[PDB]
Amino acid sequence: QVSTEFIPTRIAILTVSNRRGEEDDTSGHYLRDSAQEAGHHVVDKAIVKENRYAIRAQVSAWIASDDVQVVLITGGTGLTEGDQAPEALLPLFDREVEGFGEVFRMLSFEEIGTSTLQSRAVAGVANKTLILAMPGSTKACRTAWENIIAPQLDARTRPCNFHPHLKKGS
Amino acid sequence: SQVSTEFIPTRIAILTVSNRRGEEDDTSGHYLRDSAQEAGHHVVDKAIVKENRYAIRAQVSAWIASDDVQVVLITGGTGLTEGDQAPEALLPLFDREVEGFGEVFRMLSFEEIGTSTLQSRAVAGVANKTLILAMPGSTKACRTAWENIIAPQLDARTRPCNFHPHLKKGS
Repeated sequence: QVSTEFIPTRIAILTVSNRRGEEDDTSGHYLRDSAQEAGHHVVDKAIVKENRYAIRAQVSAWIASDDVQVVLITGGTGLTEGDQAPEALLPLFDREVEGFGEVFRMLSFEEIGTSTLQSRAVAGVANKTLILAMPGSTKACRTAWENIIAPQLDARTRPCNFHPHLKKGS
Repeated sequence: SQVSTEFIPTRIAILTVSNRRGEEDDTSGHYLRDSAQEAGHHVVDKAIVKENRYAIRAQVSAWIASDDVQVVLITGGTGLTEGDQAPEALLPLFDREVEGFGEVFRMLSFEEIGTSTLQSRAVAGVANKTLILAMPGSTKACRTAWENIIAPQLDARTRPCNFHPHLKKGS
């Protein structure tokens, strides 16, 4: 249930962008730096285009892996044709974690108001791999990381958190 | 529409879904590989995975997204128990279902093996212009599917129409 100690988790980070490469992947860099600073282990990282098959390929590999416990995705949750992260990912879930999108939208409403409507953040679990998909904006990633994700990936957080139920290595 | 005068090879990946069988035991996958090669197609990849939806999704997703794989042939895991996961793995990955494959296969199978046909759930779909055909683990079932359904539809010469015009173009 609740650990006396912090327990590093193994995290993979996906950026979904048509144009950004590693050089200007500001949100992916933020997430990687923030995860490492908190003491987690970023075991893999990729950037893919706004393509549902590319996303499914990379996320399916991490879902099936022995080592990846958490997947963070940034980008592709918007409302236009090319935004495909929810379309890609929802079919891969065993269960949806409805609380992630809801709390994210609640906290975002406070920070950016009605613009919260323009994103479709979503989370789920597949093969005991937690999948968290958030907007491409670094500001959004910060809100999600600081206020939702980091707390829930800390095995000490009360009354409960993800740790006990993440995929065991092996 | 669209019929070719010449045979045009397709690029095929073959998946066997089995807990126990390794390559030496893999009669159906060998059958599909050999039949595809004999017909002139190129088998560009082959894998064996356990009866695990995630392993199936990882491999089939890689092939869907690939530049080269136009057709995925899967054998195994279409039965009616808890451990058979091929349809459950695959259906969520499809853009569209190819309803005629399962239906024609079941017609042919009922004639061949009778009511035992009910014990399998053959299914096909397309994803990213990649044709995915999932058939039972038995070699007899693979022969019936290949000879009477799949080979003709993968032959660009087949009238009145076939898959060729619409499979994923190479880069």
